[PDB]
Parts: sequence; C-alpha cells; structure tokens
Amino acid sequence: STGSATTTPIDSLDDAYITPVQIGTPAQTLNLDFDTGSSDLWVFSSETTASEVDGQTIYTPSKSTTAKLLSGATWSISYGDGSSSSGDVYTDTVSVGGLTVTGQAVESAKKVSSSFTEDSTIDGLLGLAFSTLNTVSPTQQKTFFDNAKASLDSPVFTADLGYHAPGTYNFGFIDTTAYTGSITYTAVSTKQGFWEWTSTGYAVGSGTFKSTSIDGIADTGTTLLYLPATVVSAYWAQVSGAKSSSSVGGYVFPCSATLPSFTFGVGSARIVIPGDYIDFGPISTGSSSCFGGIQSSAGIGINIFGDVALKAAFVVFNGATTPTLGFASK
Repeated sequence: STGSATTTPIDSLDDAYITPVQIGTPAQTLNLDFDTGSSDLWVFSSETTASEVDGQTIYTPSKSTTAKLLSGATWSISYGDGSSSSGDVYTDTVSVGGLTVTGQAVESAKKVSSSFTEDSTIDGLLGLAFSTLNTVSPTQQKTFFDNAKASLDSPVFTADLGYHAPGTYNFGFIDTTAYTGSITYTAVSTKQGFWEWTSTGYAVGSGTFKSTSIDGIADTGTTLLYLPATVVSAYWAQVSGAKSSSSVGGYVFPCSATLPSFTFGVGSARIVIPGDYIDFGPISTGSSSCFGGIQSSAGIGINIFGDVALKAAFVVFNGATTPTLGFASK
C-alpha cells in the first residue's frame, strides 16, 4: 500500500504545516501537524476542556463506530517549546492520503496548553519519530508509520514541504519526479528516539564550505533551524545590523536586509536554503525588526533541522531495519 497527502502551511510564514487525517467511522477529518520529532498522535476532542478549545475541529469518539477506549491508558507530553497536552486513549481507524491503519492509538486530549488553544488551525499532532518516545502509559503505543510499515510497498515516508506553498507527505514510495539530481542517504541514530543524523558542514552565502560534523534531528514539527552558536554567529555576521536580542529571544535583523543563503552538507552533497526562507518577518506587527530563521541551539541541548532546512529538500525517512535519512535538492 501507499498514501499521499498534501500538507499546507498554516500561515504566511510557514510556521507549521497541516495535513488532513481521517479518523473513525464515518470519517472525522482533522488537520494534524505531522511531527518527525515526536511519537504521539493526539487530537483535540469532545473530551478537551471546553475553555481550551478555540476553533479547532474535534474528534468525538462516541460518534465513531470503530472507536474503542484503550482501557487504563493515559498520555502526557511536553514539547521542546514548553507546550504540553494530556488525556486518555482510544483505538480507531486512521487514514492518511488513502493509507489506512486499523487499531491506531488516537490520544484524546483532556487538557492542552495555551499555545495549542491559541492556534485554531492545528487540530492535533501526528508523531513520526520512533515509537520508543510514545508517551502512552502503561502500554506504550506505536506511531501511525510503525503500524503501517509492514503493509507499505517500501518502509519509508517522505516529506516535501513547500516554501509559502503546499507540499506533500508520501507513505510507502519515493516519488522520483519530486526532486532533482540524486538522493543522498546518511546514517541515523535512533538512540534518543529521533531521526538523528550528522551533517557534514555548512556554508554561508557564497562563502567557502566549512567541513564540520553537526549532529542534529530532522524535525518537521519545529519551524526553525537551530544550530550551534558558532555556526549561527557566522551566518548573522553576514547580515548588516543583525544581532542577538535577549528580549526578543534570538537573532533579529533589519527587515530591509537581503539575507544570504545557508548551505548544509549531507555526506558529499549540499542542500541550499535560500535567504528568503530565513526571514520570519516582523517581531511584532509594524516593526522593522525581523525574526531570523536560523537560531542558536545552545539552550536546547540538540541541534534541530526544522522546517527552514527541510523545506529546501526532498527528505526520505527510511524506516528499514537500519533506518537512514535521504536528502535531495528539488
């Protein structure tokens, strides 16, 4: 089997991408944030505290003839940005882009933190990291991809995120028309539960490539590119007037600036992030200070190849027995 679904930016900045997901019978379609940095499929629901729902579409398990309470199971997750959610668990039929999994754990939110409530466009998350990170207790549950894997034509999914445009998540096949050149594959460590890999270096604009190992994670659920402070300083030093602002929470730059590209290495291959992808616009409405899309990871503990980086590539998440990542230009 295969599946193919369009993923759409939630706003004009590409802050996140939503993909329609069919849950239950008859289908209830919710727009989920596919997140290769986490491993829970959780949804706003008829159980979510009413004051914490503000425009999201909810899953109502009582209206699904295939929903079954997973007795005794609870979940609770905290994300790298400080947001969180928790609740109970149903199993139900879940379909993405024509690919159907029966018995998928659907984690129904009883509580969500304010950032989720305030984002009316995101009805939940669909985690695509390794199932070892799934938070369901006392019986950890498998991700949608893990459940689908054996049925797929090939045990892979691909992320093709658009810049200011829709893109595609495919399951079970590699669309050879969706990228240019060849796909360069690179080793993955699953020791932390992430799609963790090592970039071979970077360049700023037309500058020389610096060969240096940068361990990080491919994370579709993180907006920005978070790299070591040395790398980030070297990038922003090429933008007149850019500076790190403690009050804003990162590097800002004059909105009048033209940003240089940023290149990262994948083996001997190179992925170029155009400068425009690094502009996240005014820090507040009407400001001439703009927020940068490359930020320091120093306070995180891990480097994160988020959407800013991934949307410059066609990315293969190869879930074979020994997983690997593939990157192609497009």
